[PDB]
Amino acid sequence: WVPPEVFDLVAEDKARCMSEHGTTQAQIDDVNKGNLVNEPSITCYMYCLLEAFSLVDDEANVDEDIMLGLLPDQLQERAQSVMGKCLPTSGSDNCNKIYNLAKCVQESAPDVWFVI
Ligand SMILES: CCCCNS(=O)(=O)c1ccccc1
Ligand code: NA
Repeated sequence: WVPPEVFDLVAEDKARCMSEHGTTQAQIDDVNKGNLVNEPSITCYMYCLLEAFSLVDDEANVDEDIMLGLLPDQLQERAQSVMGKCLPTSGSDNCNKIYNLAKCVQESAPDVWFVI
């Protein structure tokens, strides 16, 4: 559901976050197909990009209002619903907190969790 207008705003941060964490495009494709494992090269990439968009703080606490405001109008109720279930985040470190969030979301509402 991501508009075009994100992808070029995000390009620099996507490239940086991939480089920093060893992330491949194939891993991103895999998450978008609902396949995610607790591998830092992908979990830290998701934290990296959330942080770039100001959607998480230094301990992976989610700014739910900012997150909702980037979703299309017809995804927002369902997104707010799943986030009521899946927040607050918890885990061993920032990457594992986002792994746990992604898992919770994909199990409960699997149109919501898309990774650029
Ligand atoms: C709800 C999905 C969050 C994880 N994906 S994302 O960081 O690429 C992103 C995509 C679109 C809007 C905001 C963040
Ligand atoms: Na890894």
